[PDB]
Amino acid sequence: DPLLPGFDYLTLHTSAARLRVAVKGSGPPLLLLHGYPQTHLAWHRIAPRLAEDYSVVLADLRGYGESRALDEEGADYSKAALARDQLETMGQLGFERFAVIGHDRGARVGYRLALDHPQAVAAFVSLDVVPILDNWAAVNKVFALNAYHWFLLAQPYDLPERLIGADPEHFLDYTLRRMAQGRDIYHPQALESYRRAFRDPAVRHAMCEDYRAAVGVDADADQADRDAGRRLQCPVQVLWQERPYAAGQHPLEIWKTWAGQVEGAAIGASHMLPEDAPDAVLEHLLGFLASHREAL
Amino acid sequence: DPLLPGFDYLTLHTSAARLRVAVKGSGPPLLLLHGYPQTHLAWHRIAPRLAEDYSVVLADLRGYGESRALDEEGADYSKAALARDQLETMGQLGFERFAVIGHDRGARVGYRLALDHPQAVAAFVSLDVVPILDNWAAVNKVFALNAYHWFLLAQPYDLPERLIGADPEHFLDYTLRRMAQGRDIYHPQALESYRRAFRDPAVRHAMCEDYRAAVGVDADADQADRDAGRRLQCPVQVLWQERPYAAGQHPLEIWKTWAGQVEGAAIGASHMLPEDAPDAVLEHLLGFLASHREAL
Ligand SMILES: [Cl-]
Ligand SMILES: [Cl-]
Repeated sequence: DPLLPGFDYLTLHTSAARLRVAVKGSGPPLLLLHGYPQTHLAWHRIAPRLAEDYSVVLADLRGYGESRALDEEGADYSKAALARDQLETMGQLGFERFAVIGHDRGARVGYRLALDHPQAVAAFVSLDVVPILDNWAAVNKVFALNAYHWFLLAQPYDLPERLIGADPEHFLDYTLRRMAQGRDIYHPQALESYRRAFRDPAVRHAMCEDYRAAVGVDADADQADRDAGRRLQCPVQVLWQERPYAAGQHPLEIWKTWAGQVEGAAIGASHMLPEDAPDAVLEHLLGFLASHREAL
Repeated sequence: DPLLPGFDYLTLHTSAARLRVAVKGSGPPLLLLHGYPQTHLAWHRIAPRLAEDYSVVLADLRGYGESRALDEEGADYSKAALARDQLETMGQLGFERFAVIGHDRGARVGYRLALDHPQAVAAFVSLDVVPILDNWAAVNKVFALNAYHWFLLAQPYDLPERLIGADPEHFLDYTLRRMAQGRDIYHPQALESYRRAFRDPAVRHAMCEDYRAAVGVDADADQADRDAGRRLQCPVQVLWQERPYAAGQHPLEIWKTWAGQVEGAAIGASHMLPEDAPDAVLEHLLGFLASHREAL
């Protein structure tokens, strides 16, 4: 089967970025946002099916893949900035209000977009992500061992850039295998795209900047919303990895503290839901989008 | 001033290691144990003064500096194994019972030695270290950011070896500056010795193995002692960095849960007490050793 058949590849010029986007379909708009260390190609098992019924927009996050900040010295890689990129992207394409489906860092862009710009987000789906404020509250020995890179990549410039940049393909391949729990989920051609992006020192730097923002400004934004009692205003679906969750850490429970309309389900796969469990994800997504068709 | 004037450099052949040792003095024996990413030369501002009144033994920990495990494929780098190296070292030199002064990883060797072999340890001094069990209980977001390397270096073989090995001098120099809080504390000739050790891939691997053991077997040993109610049997002194401590985390408080005879003081310096605050350390050490002369 070919990758993203019928998708039209665009480069959008926005106020602060040059963004790679791929689009297909007609009907209500959906924006799909990948995570780390990937690109929009992570959606290749999901996006074709959705494009049969919806307007589907796939984007590389600022700094990832083929998307770049225009300021290559000191750009803002906070989730708030990347959320504004999404508003500009969808606006240019003709959409002022749209559903957002995110995985990993893209879910973090997505919920920040929903909180900051509730008029723009019709529905939100998180694939195996809860807000960073909740993650930081969960840090203990096992968390920090499991997610050591959250701490490495957030160290001050240029410590992690120097380490991860020495043998970029080794580190990329190690990371993808680990995130997949050793499962054979990566299409060899999607892999080459992830590899080429990671060989670019600007991409690696942007990734570090994402992780620095997660520690700092992104967490501060989440706290300000929590302080204000601000919640997502749209229907929310969370699809999470089947694993044990400590008290207070179950993703459905967490999302119910951030939104009044929440549903979800466990999926028996790795964290890499788009590539590992696309049929299960599709079944849940299609049902959610159909059930909230009025919201769209 | 010359480095370690009058110290006699030896290589000891023990059951499991070839150990670099430097000795000077006469009288009651003291064993001084450096930490990461250093060698016995870290004691150069302290050991000469002590050798005026005591038998002073400086050792490179197994795998650090010029000390090596005989098994270079699968050696044991647990604190228990390095504690046995100390028993063999001091025994070969003519001492069955001795005081131990440790800094950083060497304090961790030291307290494990005192717990496992209480008949051998007359007195114990910890420079800015508490037991690893207590450290792990303290892990939160800020701990993991500050001490990110505790999590990096404990990742499975050969992830951290690959990262830290790419540009060893960059990583060593970064780490030393950070641990010193930017203070100009490293004698340029001691530095060259730390650098040469870190350029050896076997040393870097042994360091990773230390950090892996800290997560695993070392913590398990501490828990077994806590479960058994086993405490250090000798007088203990702890000299700690002056900084705020959360409830339960003050080093004097912690050591009092591990030993019935504890004293200590705060020192206004970085974590690198031997090099940063040698006069303050000496004043406290000399008074402690003199006050417990009978124990010796
Ligand atoms: Cl994530
Ligand atoms: Cl330590």
